[PDB]
Amino acid sequence: TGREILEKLERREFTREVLKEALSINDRGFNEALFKLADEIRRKYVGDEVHIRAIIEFSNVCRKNCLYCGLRRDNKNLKRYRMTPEEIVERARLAVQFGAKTIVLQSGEDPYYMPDVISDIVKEIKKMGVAVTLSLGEWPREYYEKWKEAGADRYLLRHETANPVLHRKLRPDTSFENRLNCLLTLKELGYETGAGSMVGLPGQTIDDLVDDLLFLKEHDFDMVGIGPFIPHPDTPLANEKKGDFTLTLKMVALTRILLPDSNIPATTAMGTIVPGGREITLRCGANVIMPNWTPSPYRQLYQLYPGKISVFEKDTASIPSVMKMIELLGRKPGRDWGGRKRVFET
Ligand SMILES: C[C@H](CCC(=O)NCCC[N+](C)(C)CCCS(=O)(=O)[O-])[C@H]1CC[C@H]2[C@@H]3[C@H](O)C[C@@H]4C[C@H](O)CC[C@]4(C)[C@H]3C[C@H](O)[C@]12C
Ligand SMILES: C[C@H](CCC(=O)NCCC[N+](C)(C)CCCS(=O)(=O)[O-])[C@H]1CC[C@H]2[C@@H]3[C@H](O)C[C@@H]4C[C@H](O)CC[C@]4(C)[C@H]3C[C@H](O)[C@]12C
Ligand SMILES: Nc1ncnc2c1ncn2[C@@H]1O[C@H](CSCC[C@H](N)C(=O)O)[C@@H](O)[C@H]1O
Ligand SMILES: CC1(C)S[C@](C)(C(=O)O)N[C@@H]1C(=O)O
Ligand SMILES: [Cl-]
Ligand SMILES: [Se]
Repeated sequence: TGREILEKLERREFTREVLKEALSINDRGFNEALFKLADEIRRKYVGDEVHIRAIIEFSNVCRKNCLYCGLRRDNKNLKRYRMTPEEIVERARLAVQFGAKTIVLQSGEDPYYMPDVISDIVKEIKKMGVAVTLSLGEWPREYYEKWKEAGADRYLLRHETANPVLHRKLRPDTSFENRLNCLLTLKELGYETGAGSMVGLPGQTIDDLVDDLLFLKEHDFDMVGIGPFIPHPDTPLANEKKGDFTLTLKMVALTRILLPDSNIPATTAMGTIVPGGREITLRCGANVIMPNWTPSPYRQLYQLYPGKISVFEKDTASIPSVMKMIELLGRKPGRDWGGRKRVFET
């Protein structure tokens, strides 16, 4: 019964069977109660502030060939671009002028910048008195150390899938063991570390999703980014099914219940599969939003998946838009950098 599962969730009995049953039950009443629980846990632990992370997708060059990704190296039907360091720093300054208190630098795994151009950019942005988050993929420990010395605060590296067999198949350049090692290194070096996963990957099962939740709980990540898999037409997975919004929303809600003091975004992928999907997610456990701050003409070239929102409006629309969103949700903008505020418990 759904009631018994909520009760166990409420009492923090986070066993594999409780999580599987939560993900397996499709009853509307159960789902709504689950979302309300997550919403309330969010409010009690991390409050009503929604933290804004302005993302600059500074290069769509990638050396890897992940099967799901539109930036995979085998995709010749994409115009590749690189922003200059000056462009990236000045675009970050514009976001800070617009009120962003974290700048996210995201790219394909593009060797050109690595490690020293990144270090130089990070130092320049840190002079602006904001947090800097990097999401550059897998690199040597030395690179991650140089970027931490340069001033980077956080690093996003979704674990993608905690099933090693499926991980290797979908990411043939690498492995779950390497992904995990990178995440452990980043934690050791003192980054706030973000993990997370896609929901609805071809071949991924409900038990796989459970394992993603247990993985997250085990490592106590500061941030958890979750969204659906969205097939991209220029990839091997073009004809596979998109991930289900509701199932993905349940993964966000359970992540909040399991990691009550974590930072959890309402991802752009949630708002791509369903109109208004970010706003729903912010009411089901999420507390972070990541407006796209990539300038034209590059913005439209950063297509990890199609339909990726926020492309036809002026490239300065997204920060204002998310501030309006936060108000109409009855929430507040973050006042500080929105680092994790751990609540130590039993
Ligand atoms: C807005 C709609 C429809 C509400 C509605 O239209 N219900 C009929 C009228 C109710 N009113 C009280 C306005 C008047 C009643 C007098 S009347 O004369 O109209 O019958 C309601 C119906 C189900 C609600 C979601 C679920 O909970 C799950 C979840 C819980 C979180 O915590 C917050 C997020 C989320 C997604 C909820 C959001 C929102 O809240 C929903 C969509
Ligand atoms: C960038 C330009 C020119 C002046 C400038 O370069 N301004 C730097 C401000 C730096 N900060 C954001 C750190 C100030 C924080 C002050 S505060 O008192 O908010 O703490 C200034 C002039 C008017 C400013 C907008 C309006 O105001 C309305 C609105 C307020 C929200 O709030 C943030 C978003 C928004 C759209 C603003 C963005 C930006 O800012 C604008 C465009
Ligand atoms: N087709 C697709 N559908 C939904 N999410 C996708 C996707 N392709 C990629 N992503 C997501 O995009 C995220 C950032 S990719 C850019 C950063 C870095 N190259 C990296 O791989 O970490 C990935 O972690 C993955 O979860
Ligand atoms: C490119 C991503 C999948 S990674 C990020 C920023 C996150 O979850 O941290 N959300 C993005 C999106 O949903 O488009
Ligand atoms: Cl961040
Ligand atoms: Se690493």
